Amino acid sequence: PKETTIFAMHLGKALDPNLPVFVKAEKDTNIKLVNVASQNQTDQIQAYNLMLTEGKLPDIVSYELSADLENLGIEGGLIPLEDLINQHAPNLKKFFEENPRYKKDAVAVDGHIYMIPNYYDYFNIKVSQGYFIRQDWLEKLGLKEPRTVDELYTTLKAFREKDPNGNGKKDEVPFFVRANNVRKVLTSLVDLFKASPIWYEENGMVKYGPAQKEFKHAIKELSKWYKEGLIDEEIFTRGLESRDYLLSNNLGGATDDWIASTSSYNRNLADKIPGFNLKLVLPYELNGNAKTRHARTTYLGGWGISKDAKDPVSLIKYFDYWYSVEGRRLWNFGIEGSEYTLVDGKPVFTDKVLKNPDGKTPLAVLREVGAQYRLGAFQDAQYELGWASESAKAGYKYYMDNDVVLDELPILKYTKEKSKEFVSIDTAMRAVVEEKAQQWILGSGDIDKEWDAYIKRLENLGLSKAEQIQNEAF
Ligand SMILES: CC(=O)N[C@@H]1[C@@H](O[C@@H]2OC(C(=O)O)=C[C@H](O)[C@H]2O)[C@@H](OS(=O)(=O)O)[C@@H](COS(=O)(=O)O)O[C@H]1O
Ligand SMILES: [Ca+2]
Repeated sequence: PKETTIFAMHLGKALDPNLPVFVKAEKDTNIKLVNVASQNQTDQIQAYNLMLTEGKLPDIVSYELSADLENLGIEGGLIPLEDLINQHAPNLKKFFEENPRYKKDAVAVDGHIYMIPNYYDYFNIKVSQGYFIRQDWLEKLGLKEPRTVDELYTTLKAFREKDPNGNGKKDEVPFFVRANNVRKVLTSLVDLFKASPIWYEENGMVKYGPAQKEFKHAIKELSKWYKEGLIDEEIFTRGLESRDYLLSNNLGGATDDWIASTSSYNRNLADKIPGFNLKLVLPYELNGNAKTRHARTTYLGGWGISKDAKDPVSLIKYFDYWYSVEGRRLWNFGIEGSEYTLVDGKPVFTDKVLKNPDGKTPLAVLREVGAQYRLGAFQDAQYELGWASESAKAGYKYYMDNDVVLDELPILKYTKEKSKEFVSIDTAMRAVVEEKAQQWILGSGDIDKEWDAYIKRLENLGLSKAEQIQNEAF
C-alpha cells in the first residue's frame, strides 16, 4: 500500500476510498487513496478553490471543470502526462490511438495533456435527457399525447385541474425537473421552448443562449405556466430528490430528464402506483422546430497528477489501471458476485442493482458501491444498456432515428490568459441570468419591460468579449 492523496468530489459527495469499487482497485493497484476533500464538503467548486490555497497540492487532482485543470497545468501545478503515458500507460496509449476525438479532448492548447477526462461512451450513446409524460394520466383523462408546446400547455393544465391521481385533491405537479443548481433548473425548463441557458453552436458560430430571443420567449411562457401551477411551485428549491419524491407520491405528470434513470420508475413503482406509465416522447415542436439541445458532451471533468506527487510513474499506472479491461469493468459495473455476475463472459447485473428493494434506481445502487464515480475513466455504454429498461433502450434509438438531438459543443479550451478573461465575464453573466430568470419565472418584475435593460446589462459585463473568446476556441 502507498498512501496517495487525492482531491475528489462528485455529485456533492467527497470520494470515500473504502467504497467497494475503490477497495477492489486498491487491492489490484496497491494505491491507497486518502481524500483531502472532507465528507462534509458538498460544493465541489468551492472545495476545489479552497484546496488550491491550502499549501501542497494532493498527489492527484480531480475536478469537474477541465479548464481549471488545464490552467493549473499551465501554471505548473499539474504535470504533463503524455510522455508518462507513452512509457508506462499502455491502455491509455492504446485508447488515444483508437479514439482521435478523445485524444484531442485531452490535449491543452499548449500541446500538453494535463488531465485524463472522464469520458462518456459518446460514440455509442450521446443522447442524454428526454421528455417524459404520464401516459396513464393521458389515458385516464382521454387526452392525446401532446406534440406541440401549445398542446403540452393544454395537457399540463388538464393535469393540474382534473385530479388524474384520483384522490380528490388539487395536488398534481404537472411539470417538474431534477437539479442541484439554478443553471440545471433552467436547462430542463427552457429547452422546451428551444432556448438554452449556456453557450451553444449555431452553424459553426458560438452564441450565448441567455441573450437570444428564444430565451426571452421561454422565460415569458414559464412565468405564465408557473403562475398557473403547471410548473412545480418548489422548482428552484428542491434538490436531486425531486424526481423520487414527485413520482413515488404520484404527484408528477411530466419532466425532462436522463432517459435510462427516468425510464426505471415504471418497474420501480409498478406496485405502489398500479398502471404508472412515465413514457418517453419526442421533444415537443415549437413553430416547426422539433429539436432538443439535450446531449452528452464527450467528457465531464477529469483528473491529473500534481507537481507535488513524489511517484508520478506509479500514479500514471494507477490512471492506466482504469483503462484495462478489468479496471474499466470495475469502474462501470461495480463488484463481481455483488452488482453483476459474468454470464457468457460479460457482466449481467443482479437483482441488487436491477430490482433494489428500497426502490432505488439501478444507477443509484451502482453509485452507492462507488461505480460511475467521475474521475478520469471511460464509461462503457454496455453498463447503461445493462440496466436500462427495454423502453429506455428503444428510446435511445427513437431519439437517434428521428434526428431530434442537436450535438453539444465540444468542451472548449483556452490559454490560461484567455480562460481568466472568459471566466471573469462568464461567471458574472451567469449570476445575472440566474437572478433575473428566477425573478421573472417567480412572477416579480416583467420580462417585457426589463429585457432590453438585462441585455445591456450582459453587454456591459463583456458579452461580446466572451463571444470572441468562445469563437476563437471553437
Ligand atoms: C459522468 C456523470 O456522472 N454524469 C452524471 C449523470 O450520470 C448519468 O446518469 C444516467 C441516467 O440518469 O440515466 C445515465 C448515465 O450513464 C450517467 O453517466 C447524472 O447523474 S445522476 O446519477 O442522475 O445523478 C447527472 C445528474 O445531474 S443532473 O440531474 O443535475 O443532470 O450528473 C451527471 O454528472
Ligand atoms: Ca389529485
